[PDB]
Amino acid sequence: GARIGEMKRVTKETNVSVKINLDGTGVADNSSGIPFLDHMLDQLASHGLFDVHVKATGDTHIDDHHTNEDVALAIGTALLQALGDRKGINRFGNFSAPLDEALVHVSLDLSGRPHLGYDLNIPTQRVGKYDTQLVEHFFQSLVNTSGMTLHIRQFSGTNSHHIIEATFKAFARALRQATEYDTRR
Amino acid sequence: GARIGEMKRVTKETNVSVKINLDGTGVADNSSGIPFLDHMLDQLASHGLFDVHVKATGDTHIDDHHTNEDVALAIGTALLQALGDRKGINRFGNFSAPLDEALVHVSLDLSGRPHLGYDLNIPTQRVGKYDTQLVEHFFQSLVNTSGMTLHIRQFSGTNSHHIIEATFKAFARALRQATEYDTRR
Amino acid sequence: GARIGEMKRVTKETNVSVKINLDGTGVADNSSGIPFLDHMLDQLASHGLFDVHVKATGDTHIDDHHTNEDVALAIGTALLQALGDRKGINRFGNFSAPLDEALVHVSLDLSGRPHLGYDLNIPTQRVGKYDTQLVEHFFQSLVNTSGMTLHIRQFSGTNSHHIIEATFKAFARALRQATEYDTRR
Amino acid sequence: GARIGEMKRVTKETNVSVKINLDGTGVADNSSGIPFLDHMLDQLASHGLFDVHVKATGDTHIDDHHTNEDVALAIGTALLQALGDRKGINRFGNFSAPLDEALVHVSLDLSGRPHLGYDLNIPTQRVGKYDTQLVEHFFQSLVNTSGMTLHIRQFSGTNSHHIIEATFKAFARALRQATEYDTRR
Amino acid sequence: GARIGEMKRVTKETNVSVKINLDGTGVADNSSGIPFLDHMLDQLASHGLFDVHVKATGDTHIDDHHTNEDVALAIGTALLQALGDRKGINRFGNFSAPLDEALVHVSLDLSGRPHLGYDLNIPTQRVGKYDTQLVEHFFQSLVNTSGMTLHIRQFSGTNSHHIIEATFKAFARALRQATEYDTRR
Amino acid sequence: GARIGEMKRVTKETNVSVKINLDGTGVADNSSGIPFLDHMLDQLASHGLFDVHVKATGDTHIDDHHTNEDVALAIGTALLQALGDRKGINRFGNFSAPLDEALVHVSLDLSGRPHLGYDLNIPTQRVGKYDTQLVEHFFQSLVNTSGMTLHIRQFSGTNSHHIIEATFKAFARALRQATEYDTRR
Ligand SMILES: [Mn+2]
Ligand SMILES: [Mn+2]
Ligand SMILES: [Mn+2]
Ligand SMILES: [Mn+2]
Ligand SMILES: [Mn+2]
Ligand SMILES: [Mn+2]
Ligand SMILES: [Mn+2]
Ligand SMILES: [Mn+2]
Ligand SMILES: [Mn+2]
Ligand SMILES: [Mn+2]
Ligand SMILES: [Mn+2]
Ligand SMILES: [Mn+2]
Ligand SMILES: [Mn+2]
Ligand SMILES: [Mn+2]
Ligand code: NA
Ligand code: NA
Ligand code: NA
Repeated sequence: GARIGEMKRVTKETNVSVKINLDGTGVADNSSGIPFLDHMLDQLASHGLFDVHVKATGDTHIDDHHTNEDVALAIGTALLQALGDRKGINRFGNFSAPLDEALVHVSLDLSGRPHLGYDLNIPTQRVGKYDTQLVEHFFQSLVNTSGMTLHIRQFSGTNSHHIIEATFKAFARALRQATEYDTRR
Repeated sequence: GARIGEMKRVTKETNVSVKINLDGTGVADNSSGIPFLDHMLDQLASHGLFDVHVKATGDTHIDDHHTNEDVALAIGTALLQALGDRKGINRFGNFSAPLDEALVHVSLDLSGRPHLGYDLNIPTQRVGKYDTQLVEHFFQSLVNTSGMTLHIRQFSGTNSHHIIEATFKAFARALRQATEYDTRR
Repeated sequence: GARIGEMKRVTKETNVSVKINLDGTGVADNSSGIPFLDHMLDQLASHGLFDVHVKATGDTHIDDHHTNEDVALAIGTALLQALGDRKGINRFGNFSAPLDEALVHVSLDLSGRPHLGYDLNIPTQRVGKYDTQLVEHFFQSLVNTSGMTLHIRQFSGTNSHHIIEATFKAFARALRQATEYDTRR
Repeated sequence: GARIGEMKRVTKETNVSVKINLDGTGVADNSSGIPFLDHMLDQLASHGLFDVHVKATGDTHIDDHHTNEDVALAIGTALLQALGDRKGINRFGNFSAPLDEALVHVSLDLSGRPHLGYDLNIPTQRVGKYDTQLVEHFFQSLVNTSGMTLHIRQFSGTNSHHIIEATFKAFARALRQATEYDTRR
Repeated sequence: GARIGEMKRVTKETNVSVKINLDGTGVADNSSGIPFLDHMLDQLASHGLFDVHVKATGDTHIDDHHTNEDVALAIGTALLQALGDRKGINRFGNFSAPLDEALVHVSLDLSGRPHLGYDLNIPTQRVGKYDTQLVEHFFQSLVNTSGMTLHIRQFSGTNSHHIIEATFKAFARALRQATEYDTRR
Repeated sequence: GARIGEMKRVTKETNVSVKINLDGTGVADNSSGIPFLDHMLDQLASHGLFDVHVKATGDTHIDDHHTNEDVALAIGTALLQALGDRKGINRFGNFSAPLDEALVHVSLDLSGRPHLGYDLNIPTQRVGKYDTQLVEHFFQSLVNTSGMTLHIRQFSGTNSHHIIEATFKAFARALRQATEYDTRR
């Protein structure tokens, strides 16, 4: 059976629905209210081969912060539920993903203990309309509800879009590795 | 057949017995006379899926140095014997293992040529009763008798226990990769 | 209607049992297997007016790390259970506690989002047999399971025992304020 | 069917013939007119398990530059042709290869967009008769005709031969990974 | 006609008995109450070919300082008595002893004038339970009662046990050379 | 009962045959395919009074590296065989050899534990056709197969030929002292 986690949460500020299939085929279905975040969540599907369904509405007239945060929290919760007892999985994941001049390494452990190590140098404040401070907050919130150990280290990159997209590719491939089953155990 | 190496050696200072199964199931059986080293040798089993049997007695009333050294030498010798002609194996191993804020990369080659590259920053002198200088000596001695190329690089970490434990996890997973058989060749 | 939380957790490394009364009278009953942590948990009772009961055994022959962590994890969970729906409480707590030359400020929010801001300068590595790296790990683990926002800032201090004890007094008094009921709410 | 690419090109300066089998068994057949480059192309076969056939003649009486360049261009073209529509492959490759004191990480993406990130510190100007400036030009030209994203980062090394050879091992193993088929998709 | 010196001194703090044979065969019988010093005194015997017998009890419940000092004072006196009129001996001794990464040079003159030039950089405070400040005090006390000119210079070394042990190997070999007879004289 | 070691090793890269007599008369018979290494191996014979016989062919059309390494590896193994059980030997050797403006100290121990401490500053890249990076590789490979502790320290020198030759003279004289018998043992 496919490991599926879902979370729905409605607050005064946001309305969030997420479903994730750890054993998916790369189905991307992301409409967070934040177009650049949808593009990044798409990478999680096509590079991690997860099925990622995110539908969010929120107070984006204020800014994208609350939506960005609640989507990440909900994804963390869904990821945690889909993992179940976590028996038999690789648990650790590693990947360095280039995107042209950008190169980001992600190392993670599905440990049950939240920690974010974040070392990105994003040189512009907006990619499209997306506030680039929200990248760090996305991953911080995600590790907080999933209980993940997550390290993101930038080795190269000047274009903010490239840097952020490379981060999500490496994250997706590291998370795919960590969630996959260890054939020897 | 399982690739098993054993070494027994008795000196004036130490009495060392080691057995390693490269094709194990993660059986940990470590009583080196150094409780913190036993914990680290346990990681070698649970994360490398080796079967690791270490029984040592020694002149720990002086300090843990001679025991620490002779255990490492013996493990290196057992690892070398279990490897045999080394035909068909991956030979190289790579892994970055986080432990909370700690992150250590290990890259190794079962080359037949000993070399230790060691770049850890352990900020305290004792973890429990374990002298933290012995970590470097453990790996130096191990590479010396096994003929291993070994690189240990710390990217992150403040807690000495975390740093050392992350080193052993990454080592175990890199060594597992290097000792496993390459299915294409 | 006293707010009581309890947590038992047994692992291969530790056996931990904790009970905390947010509306206590300062009853301390702490036997963690780490005498200096017991002294600090006693401070939590007498300065926060909590009833704190901690009974733990663990692999202290390796070092104090696993016990220290699992005790803090359990206290964090017990604290979360005792808080219930969190209706009517002050939620925020603030206190600056001097201890002779030491002065530590604690600012915290029972927010549901874990974060530790930690800025202590403990100039020695051992207080008694207690590894001073474990202080930061204690609060980090506690915030992780309680979902607390916690900021610890040293304004003064040279004696390690003083710095750490001032931290626990300030934490105890800040948490007391936060868990107390807002009379206007 | 095996993914085979071939390129032949004759200019006033050079006569180049290359054939590559992405699904090979490690057959090395390299006679570029540059003995040290042949040794490096051999690594591509034995460590990448490609079948690599290179036969070049050229104006080496001037220097090795034109031959070095045209061999790399031709390899890039052959690699591109063998890849075809690139459906189903891993596409990304990662490897850190030690050679004694040397350690080089290679991260690559078969993206269709050429880019070389090159960070090697080769401390001598000649390895044998091979001008060490040609290493960078080899990879630059190769990425140019294959459309590859390629990052080469030196973490360690003092012997120029070791550094260069470690680069080619890591490249071969990263390229093997990138060209291999993803079993899940 | 073997040169044997012997000192016995009982104080409120320690009870010390030492016997040294300059023309010995390496018989070690050292029980100073300080295990690490015993290990070092054993090196004095096997590397200098002295017969070294040290028996001591002392207020080690305070620390090892008084025992360490009084043992060193007693050996120096015994060494002085064994040397007699010092006629015919080499008088000067020189040796550089490696111990793995450590390298210590000892140059000495059995001059009748005490002087210690001491240039060791011991990076940890305890080897086992042995306070590494006691190394300098040992040699300072020994030169004071023997009337020796002694220079100890560290050229290399990171492991504290190695540095100290290389120091005693080089001292023993330099002292052996200095106490041996000059055949032309 | 002369102590003689021999080693033949044939690889696809090199064909190496070495014979060494620890109790020789300085007979040199060196044809390694590297004329400058031959000159240095002649120094080993005349200054150490070893009989040194080296016959090698190899892929010197690539560069001198593989030949240089395999010759040193073989000499190290032959040296180890000739040493036998190592009973009665001095084991340690020390020598400072001037050559005009050059001055190099060699300190070594036939310990069974490989370590190279290497501190030479060779200011040119080629002595004749000999790549000066290969000097360090020669001694590193030799210590690895002989199990020698070896420290090489340049105190003076500007001419590369002088620096390297002084190194071989000091090494030859130090190894002679170490392999000679301790008359008192
Ligand atoms: Mn807000
Ligand atoms: Mn926020
Ligand atoms: Mn994009
Ligand atoms: Mn040692
Ligand atoms: Mn642990
Ligand atoms: Mn921990
Ligand atoms: Mn107190
Ligand atoms: Mn040109
Ligand atoms: Mn060009
Ligand atoms: Mn090579
Ligand atoms: Mn004193
Ligand atoms: Mn020792
Ligand atoms: Mn080499
Ligand atoms: Mn010459
Ligand atoms: Na979308
Ligand atoms: Na155990
Ligand atoms: Na060839």
